Amino acid sequence: HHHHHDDLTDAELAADLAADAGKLLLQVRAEIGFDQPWTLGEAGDRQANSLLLRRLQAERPGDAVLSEEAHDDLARLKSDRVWIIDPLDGTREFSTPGRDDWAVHIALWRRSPEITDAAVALPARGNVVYRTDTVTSVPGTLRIAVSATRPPAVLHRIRQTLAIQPVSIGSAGAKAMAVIDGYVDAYLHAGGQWEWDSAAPAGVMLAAGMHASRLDGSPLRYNQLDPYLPDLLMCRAEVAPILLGAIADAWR
Ligand SMILES: Nc1ncnc2c1ncn2[C@@H]1O[C@H](COP(=O)(O)O)[C@@H](O)[C@H]1O
Ligand SMILES: [Mg+2]
Ligand SMILES: [Mg+2]
Ligand SMILES: [Mg+2]
Repeated sequence: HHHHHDDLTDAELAADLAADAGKLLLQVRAEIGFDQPWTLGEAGDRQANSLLLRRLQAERPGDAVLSEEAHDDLARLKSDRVWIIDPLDGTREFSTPGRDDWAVHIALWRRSPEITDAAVALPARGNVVYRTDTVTSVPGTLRIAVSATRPPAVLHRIRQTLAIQPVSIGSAGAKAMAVIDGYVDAYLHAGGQWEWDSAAPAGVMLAAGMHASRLDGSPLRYNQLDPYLPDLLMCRAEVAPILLGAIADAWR
């Protein structure tokens, strides 16, 4: 009794869901294997989604769910609590032998509005789970994580004035966690993305006392009618002014 103020907290549930989906994805990878990457990716997406939706209905039956892998009935627009999930982020990388740059994203949005609780699993990295309740708090040259598939064109403009080495990595979750780890200084994206790509990484980023915003510096906004959310900057706080400034100056 009195577990907090099964019965998990929202953050504990986010972490457990991310880990559980992580393990299932690892099982799918081992069972289906890499002969047909399309088949492997589809199975991972579908099975992880099924697990997550089943558990969210069982354990949070009153909460809305927005998932990449399910139809969106928009009931969430009237809810005060919405899980925003990417059952497998970096499906491409998951489907490729030896790649560890893929993730599970589990975010809870609560009306106010904020991502209040979140977890990001990197299942191939020992199924590590970064979570909002346990994550902790000028360089002459910047390492910036960018998509290994569709890197943002805006990076080329800012590189005229800032010394930057782009670090190509798959998955939004993997790139955001690379910022937390200190493997890169920043993660920059533009050109398109969805709420579930950034919601859990943003929640973790902000809980770590780091910076997460749109490229124009405005807050990342979630549970919108159109869950397209095309650009982001996630980085150490001190680096934010430098990069947001360069982005802004690119429009001069
Ligand atoms: N230009 C884009 N438009 C829509 N979604 C994207 C775009 N670039 C990346 N994403 C998505 O963002 C996530 C991370 O992609 P990446 O960083 O390319 O591995 C994946 O779910 C991608 O499908
Ligand atoms: Mg996708
Ligand atoms: Mg996905
Ligand atoms: Mg994704």
